[PDB]
Amino acid sequence: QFPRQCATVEALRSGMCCPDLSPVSGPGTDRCGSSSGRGRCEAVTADSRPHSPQYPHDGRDDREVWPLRFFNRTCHCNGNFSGHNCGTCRPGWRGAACDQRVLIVRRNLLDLSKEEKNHFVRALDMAKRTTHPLFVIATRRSEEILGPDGNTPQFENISIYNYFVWTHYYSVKKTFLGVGQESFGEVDFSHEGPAFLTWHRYHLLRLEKDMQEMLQEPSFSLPYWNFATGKNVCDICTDDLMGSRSNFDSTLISPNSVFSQWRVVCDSLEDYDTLGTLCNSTEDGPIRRNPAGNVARPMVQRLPEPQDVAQCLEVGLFDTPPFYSNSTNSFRNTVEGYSDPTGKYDPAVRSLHNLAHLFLNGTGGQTHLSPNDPIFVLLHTFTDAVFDEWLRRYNADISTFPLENAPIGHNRQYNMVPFWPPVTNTEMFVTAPDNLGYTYEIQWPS
Ligand SMILES: N[C@@H](Cc1ccc(O)cc1)C(=O)O
Ligand SMILES: [Zn+2]
Ligand SMILES: [Zn+2]
Ligand SMILES: [Zn+2]
Repeated sequence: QFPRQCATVEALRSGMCCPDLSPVSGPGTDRCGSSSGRGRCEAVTADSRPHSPQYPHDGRDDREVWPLRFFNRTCHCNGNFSGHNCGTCRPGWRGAACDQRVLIVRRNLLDLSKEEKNHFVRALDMAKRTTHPLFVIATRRSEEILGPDGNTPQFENISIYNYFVWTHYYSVKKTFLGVGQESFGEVDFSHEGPAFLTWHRYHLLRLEKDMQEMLQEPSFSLPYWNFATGKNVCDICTDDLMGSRSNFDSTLISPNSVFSQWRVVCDSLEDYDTLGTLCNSTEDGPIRRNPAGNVARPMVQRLPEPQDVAQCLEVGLFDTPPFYSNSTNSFRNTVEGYSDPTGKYDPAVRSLHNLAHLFLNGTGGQTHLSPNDPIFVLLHTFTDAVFDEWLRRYNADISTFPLENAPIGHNRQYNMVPFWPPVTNTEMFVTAPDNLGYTYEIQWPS
């Protein structure tokens, strides 16, 4: 979503989100940091190629051809500068001139020290409470974007972690057709499609950078959760980590974990699809979690098994047609978890990433809401680690990633929704240690 600078009336009608960085001579003088060498305001590149027929309603949704329904001018930064301003560096780079290489290691959460574990938890909690310095979030769609009196832009501040929750939600939201109409649900800009891995890759990358600056610890790194242990229990659901089960309510978090204080955003789906609003920054109920607790669906009461991971890393093609949740022999669908680990589709199966989510039987198992459970972060860094080792192993072969006729949002050169500045699936489809400034301290079953 957009920087405060662009959540204006002036920017929203220029269609230009190109804020100043060091406005030496006054407003408009140093857009994208062109006083220094750092970048320029420029036309926006966005994918025009067609998408799967599954989504009929082109013309209705503001996530189509993202981000062109809100802005047609963006900053493009030079070299290894990056950021809405070109005010910072590309991932893996720091310094005033973005020429000092940095490499951070995402470790297994259970291998961290007592003080590392505790630093992580309170960082999360701090990110849940601290206002995001950059981004605000839209409470209404583009029609009512400038509010009732056409001169009050409908954006709210929001905490760092809730932004993480909100962007995921905005990408899964249903298409509003009109009051009295039934909203459209066969659309997911981040799941059931080849953008699933790269969307969630950047998602994590933006939370990590935000926490790096909130803590001002450039080396801060997001640990991972090896959820592929075949276990009957959540081995990170302890009070020093992500919170044990409440003894007063089997679906709540132990009051001795700070996460029992957290209150969720984006739970009022009935309001969003009825009135046409969007998730705002007003928190509601608490997190709901009950590992293994879904007695109604026994498939989901046990986590994936270590081989499940070893089998999916042998699926050689990244994705296969129709590039959807029912593709066979697609690595992206296998580790997403709509096929079994060998690649074989079945509408009943749930493996790997999906089954980790379902196992929680709670807030973490509902797509519009699962980031509210901070196990999400650990759940997707591990999903990303598997992605990263597939990229190492098959030499980042993006040939199977379709350029056309993926479900809308999942074409290879689609700008991933709603990240800003616009960033494509291709930009994330690279091995992370050499290109994105991070690596995984991890070993793989064989
Ligand atoms: N909804 C998925 C699982 C899932 C849940 C929440 C998510 O955020 C993502 C995936 C399923 O049908 O198995
Ligand atoms: Zn350019
Ligand atoms: Zn997701
Ligand atoms: Zn997920």
